[PDB]
Amino acid sequence: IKRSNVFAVDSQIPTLYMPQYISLSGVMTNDNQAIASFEIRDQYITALNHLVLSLELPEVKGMGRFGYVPYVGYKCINHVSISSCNGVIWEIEGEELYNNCINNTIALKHSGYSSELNDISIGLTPNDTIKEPSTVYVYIKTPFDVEDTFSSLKLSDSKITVTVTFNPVSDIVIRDSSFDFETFNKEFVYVPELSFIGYMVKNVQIKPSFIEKPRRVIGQINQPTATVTEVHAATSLSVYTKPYYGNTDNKFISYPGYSQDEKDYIDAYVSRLLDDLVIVSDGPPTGYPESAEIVEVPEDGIVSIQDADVYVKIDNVPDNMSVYLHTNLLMFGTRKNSFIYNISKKFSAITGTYSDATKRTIFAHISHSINIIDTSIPVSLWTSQRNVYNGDNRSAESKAKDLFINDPFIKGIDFKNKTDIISRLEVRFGNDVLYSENGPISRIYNELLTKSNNGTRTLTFNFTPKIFFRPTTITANVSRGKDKLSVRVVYSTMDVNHPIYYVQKQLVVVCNDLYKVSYDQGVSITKIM
Amino acid sequence: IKRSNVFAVDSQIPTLYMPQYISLSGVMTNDNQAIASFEIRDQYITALNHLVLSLELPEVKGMGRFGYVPYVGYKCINHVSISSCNGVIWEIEGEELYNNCINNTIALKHSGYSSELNDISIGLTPNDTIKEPSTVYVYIKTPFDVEDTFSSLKLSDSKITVTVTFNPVSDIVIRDSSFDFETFNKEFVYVPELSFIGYMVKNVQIKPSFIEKPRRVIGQINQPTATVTEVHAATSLSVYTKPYYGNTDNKFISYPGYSQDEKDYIDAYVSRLLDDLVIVSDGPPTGYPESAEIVEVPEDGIVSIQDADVYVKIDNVPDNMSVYLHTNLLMFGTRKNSFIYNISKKFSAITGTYSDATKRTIFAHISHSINIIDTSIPVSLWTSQRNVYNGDNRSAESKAKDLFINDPFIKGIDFKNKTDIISRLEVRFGNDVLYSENGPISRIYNELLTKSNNGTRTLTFNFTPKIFFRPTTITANVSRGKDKLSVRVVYSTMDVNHPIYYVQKQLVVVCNDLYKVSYDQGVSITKIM
Amino acid sequence: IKRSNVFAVDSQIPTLYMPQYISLSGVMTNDNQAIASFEIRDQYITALNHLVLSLELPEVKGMGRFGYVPYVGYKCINHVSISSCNGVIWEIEGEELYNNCINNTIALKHSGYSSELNDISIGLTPNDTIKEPSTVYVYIKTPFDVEDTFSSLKLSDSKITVTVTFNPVSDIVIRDSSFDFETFNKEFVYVPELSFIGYMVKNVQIKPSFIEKPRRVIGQINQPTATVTEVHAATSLSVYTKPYYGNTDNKFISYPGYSQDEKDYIDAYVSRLLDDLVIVSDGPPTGYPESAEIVEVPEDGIVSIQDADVYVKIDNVPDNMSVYLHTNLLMFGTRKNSFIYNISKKFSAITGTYSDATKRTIFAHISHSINIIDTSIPVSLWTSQRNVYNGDNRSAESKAKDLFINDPFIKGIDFKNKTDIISRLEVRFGNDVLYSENGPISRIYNELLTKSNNGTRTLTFNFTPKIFFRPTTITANVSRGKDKLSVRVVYSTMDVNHPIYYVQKQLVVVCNDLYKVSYDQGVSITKIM
Repeated sequence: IKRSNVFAVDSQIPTLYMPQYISLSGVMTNDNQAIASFEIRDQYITALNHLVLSLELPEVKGMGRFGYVPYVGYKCINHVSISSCNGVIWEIEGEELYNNCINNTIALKHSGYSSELNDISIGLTPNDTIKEPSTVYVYIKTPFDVEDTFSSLKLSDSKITVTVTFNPVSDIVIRDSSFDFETFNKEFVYVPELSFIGYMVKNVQIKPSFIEKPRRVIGQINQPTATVTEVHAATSLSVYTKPYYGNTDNKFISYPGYSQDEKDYIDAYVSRLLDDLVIVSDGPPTGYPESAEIVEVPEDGIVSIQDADVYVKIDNVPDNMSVYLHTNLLMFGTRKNSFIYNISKKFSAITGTYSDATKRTIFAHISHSINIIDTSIPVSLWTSQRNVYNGDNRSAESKAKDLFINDPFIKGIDFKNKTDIISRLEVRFGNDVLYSENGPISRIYNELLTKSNNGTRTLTFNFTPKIFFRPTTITANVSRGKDKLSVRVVYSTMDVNHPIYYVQKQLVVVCNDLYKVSYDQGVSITKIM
Repeated sequence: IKRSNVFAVDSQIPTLYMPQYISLSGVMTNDNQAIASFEIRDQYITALNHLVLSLELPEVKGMGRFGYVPYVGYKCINHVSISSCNGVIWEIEGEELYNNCINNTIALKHSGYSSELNDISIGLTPNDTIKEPSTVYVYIKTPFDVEDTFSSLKLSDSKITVTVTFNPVSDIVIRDSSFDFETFNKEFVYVPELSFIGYMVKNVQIKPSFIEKPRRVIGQINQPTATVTEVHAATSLSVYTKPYYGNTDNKFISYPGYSQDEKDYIDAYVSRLLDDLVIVSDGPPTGYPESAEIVEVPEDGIVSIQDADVYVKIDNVPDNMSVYLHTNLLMFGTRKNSFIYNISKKFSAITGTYSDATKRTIFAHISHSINIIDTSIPVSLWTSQRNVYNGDNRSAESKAKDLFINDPFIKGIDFKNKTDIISRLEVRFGNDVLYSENGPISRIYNELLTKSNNGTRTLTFNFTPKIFFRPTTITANVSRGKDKLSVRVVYSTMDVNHPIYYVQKQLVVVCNDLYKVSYDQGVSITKIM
Repeated sequence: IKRSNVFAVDSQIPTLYMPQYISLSGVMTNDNQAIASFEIRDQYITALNHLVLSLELPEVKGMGRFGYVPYVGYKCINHVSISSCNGVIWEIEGEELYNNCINNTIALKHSGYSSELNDISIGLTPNDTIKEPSTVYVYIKTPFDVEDTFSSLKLSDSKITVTVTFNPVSDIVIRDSSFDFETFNKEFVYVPELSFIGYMVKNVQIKPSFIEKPRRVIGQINQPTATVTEVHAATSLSVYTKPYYGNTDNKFISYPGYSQDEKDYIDAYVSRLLDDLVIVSDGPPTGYPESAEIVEVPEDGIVSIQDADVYVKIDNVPDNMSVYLHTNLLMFGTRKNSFIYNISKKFSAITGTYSDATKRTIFAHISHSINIIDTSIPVSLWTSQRNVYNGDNRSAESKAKDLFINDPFIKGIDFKNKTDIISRLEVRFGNDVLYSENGPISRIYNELLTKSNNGTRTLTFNFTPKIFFRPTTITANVSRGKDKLSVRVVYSTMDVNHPIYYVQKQLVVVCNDLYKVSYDQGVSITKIM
């Protein structure tokens, strides 16, 4: 019995090298999209990987409510490209980069995720500081990071250029109307610095490698189809939907800030609704539109709103004041005398205590049925032409606290991507059906295999180890016409009298193509056919 | 100096294959245990792994309090078996499957763990919907998943059958007496679908492999011994205890629902006790049994309960009402005039405010010594024959809110498996002592080595990589009689006047046997001797 | 096309061995530092790894406030050494051991991290039990654990000695002045037990290996320099700063106990300040020093404190009482009529309700600007000679609740190591500059590469797999004088009128040297040159 020794190893002497952390400042150029270019030319840098982008956010002064989106560093990136003299080596969109890093909690934390950055801070005077200057770090994960020095990008005596395109500053900022965003936008400038790990290698022996480069296709607005052409060697395919808020002003009622659970979203929304829902006043409350229906709460504390009973009990109400309930705070309906969507009927029990000192109701326990979709409705959709009612019956004070939100990486139709609006998915390679499903079993598989919490519907064709094998791909057959991937979905049917029915959707299809990387005459890549 | 190249690899071309996600519907057969069978016969399916079971839970309508246990998908599974024409290939119990997946947070989340499923929802009218229809996904982790395609189950032109046995629906449901469980049970049916990843391989070269199959032995009620016979090649051995609630009605006072921390359990329990503990009333409170001792709280706010001082201060008590304290809410004792277990004496400070509108006391800060064992006591044990007192002096209203809980995967004597009731463990291989310990150092080691939070006392005999080596086992010596593993424990001594002393216990011993998998004449396994 | 089989393996038969868990009691010897020695001499133990130290903490009785620091098991360890007959094989400081385990959440949990151990418990009578006896487990991670049996420490027929030096018990205890620490210290004794996994190997074939041993250098108080000499083969270098609280009594105002988030620290601090900040009294509040400035809150609820407006609104104040605000609770300043640091001016809105029953103010919402540095100020620094004011104007009651905290593993100048006090870092190998940076990009890299949340500024020179290659090092050139590593930093500039400016700092430099491990004539190590 010849036995393999599992208590000792014969240590290999590795290639002689020395690593170094290297920072570079960029050249910035500019609706004038901001672009940073970083030039890497150094004869003693043989390979590199682990790119990190530094961004200095400035001091924010003035009046209004201002905050940064979570993961602001990732969300300010529109596009990243690595090139040489022979053309582009590897590139990615900001959405797909953020997708690839969504499971790296450390990287997400470094890119800007804290109370200081992401709470909605309030400025009271034109000289009040709303945010202090800060620095975020964006880990640009590339295929050259999977196996450390084995997968690194070798600079075969070539000059490597890294180009970063930035999103407009309105994408990364949550603000109210009181904040002077025009001035802020005129003054804001991205200040980037690029870091990487370089390797000074002694007598490097270079071999050709393989690289996967994502390619992204967005369908037209509300179409259930998208197609990616010229597919010859794909390792994976993923499909998801994005909301198109272009038909709105991008104003929402609430945003939970640094708290990012579904419960947190719902709590912020309910908190914003309670100030206009239950009113303690001397006589009929004033300052609400004519369409508002404010009723007094009887001695039994129960108000009926057409099949719905709301239980209101407030402590310490003065003897000259009564408790009032808003029975149609937000209303939606497409036909005049049919079903109505009423945000007031989603409450069952409201208790609290009136404060004589601050003249407010401090709410204690609330029983309600608000979900994430309601927190995700845009304010424009409550008052669209299709609504036969006056949708928004809130006070002017609460109307003034709505927030502009322009986050570019939102999936689905809600902030959490919690509702699945795809009820059937079909993929075709050429004309034949490659995959079909009704439930999200492919998303279950993507999450199980990548150990992620925010998976998408994904067909993965590669199950081999990463760089020590050539990746397994679905291969084209141009003779039989199998050279394109077509995706058709069936959207989940929503009620025509729910405002979320009118959020516009786009289908996104991402394809990972296989490329050969060769190192004769500098660095170059060729698409595998 | 010959140096190993650590900056380049020679990529191997792997076996030509194509993966595919495959779903199957089953054949259901039926105290009529429900059994689902899934048949896999497909000539182009060469291998498979990554089994996922889909379960559609129906709409739940009616009155009462209803909820699902956490991880309902895992808890509805009694047994899973994979077979071919030559017999069983691999099988497992539901408890051990859940044990093997306890460290996979993604899988646990997919099997049904959310507020919507696990809050105890309340139905008010016979047409109220308590739960909406939902789908859960149970990842059935098999030994064929450890190394992706290397460890996959090859179908040597054989038909593979997957059989799932389900637990009764009462195991996965938390309910009160007001819910119509008889009708619910008559109507509930499991609707399962089986998914796996199949591989269509071109010219597969098959080699024999090794597989570990768990074998489970449960000792008799309250015996400190269990033995597993016919042990010839075990890779690991684990020991834990389970509570036997068969001598009870399985009713408990509280359950925290979706919150699953120890603090959450304790908070739910204290919340259920406070409504009968402190009473604001006009005169001596009514509606309590004769054995209740309700005393008025003096001006200093301190009530003495035999060496115990409770500090009660309630704000806003009306002038016609007084504050009362329940001094023997739950009581236990075995001898008439000796030590008594009194749930009231476990409180030291109770403060709150009376609400005139809702006629309740809203409690603020509470100081207490309630632990997890108290939340884990069954209501039947408070009123057993051995209790010389009337144990339960609660109001009928609170008595009506007790929950039936029949969770099948509970370990220890509390819901969290927090108390260790094993004070000494001894394992014998044959007649010789193989292992001995007093503290839980083997559980510490199991958690450290498996990177788990819910480890058990485990002897692992294998420290070699998984599939690239033959596993290391403890080998039998039938000549010397070393062919069985005997386990004897010494239980921690509990006080005879604590009700948890009378919870019945079973010892569970799990043994992982090594099997050879061969592929001539289809798939077959043979026990290593 | 020769294809590598990725669906089958040729299983290797490994070395024949049998593992066993082994516990040992020690020999304890003793300002009399406690030292435990464990002797391992057993002919059938061929290798070992995975050391775990058991510690029994006793019952704590008496009066006062008492608690254990988080991770008490790690914090009681001063030094660990593994030796043979040829000298020390491997050793480490307690700080660096805890650093190496900071990312192992399971190990941190096992070493003592729970509400029961880490809440500040209160003893009321001299016989009250503050803490029950408990056992913690400290995983002593060694280089012999990285690759299981491949990296294990082989005992070439040698006797191995493990020696543990313990910190004084005052390092692991958080206490007030009311606790009798002199008696506690006279009675406390460490009771340790050592566990490891031993391997009984049949015909072991031993080969020489490599090991990295940390070496630690602490700079002098407040010097921005430190140097590690005799550096010939280092795999990594890390730099951080520690606070020196020797010029204080180590008393702080608050400690959050088991809650260990920055928000938790701030909340505990604000809670301790509110009792003296806002006072509901009949007339000017009494019991405060003469330097206190207590003003009555006007009808509009706004008090001005030199450019700062505090909004105070308390409900249910009796008609004979008024609301008062402490305008200089904690004050600091170095010049008589210049800038002042006033803890009262860091509040903007204070609301709450007075309780007539308990005669206290129960605070509801608070708006403030307290940060982690304020919670990290020592009480001695408020009343130093450099303060031209009476710094601490709190009541005697709150002064009596300050806690002694002597935690030995604190980094930076705050409890969370959140503020970076290093604005520039330079490393020199010999006289040449090896590395330079202004921001913490090296800490970003350390966290990204080690997947940690508490990284330090680190230069790592090794990117090769751990034990199957010889590690890559930065190599000395004694001819050119490159045989020492010098570190110089520039500290962040703090305001001279902030008390945190006067916390003393030490620079810590840790170097990982490469050693050869050989097994002829027992175990021995030699420093690589």
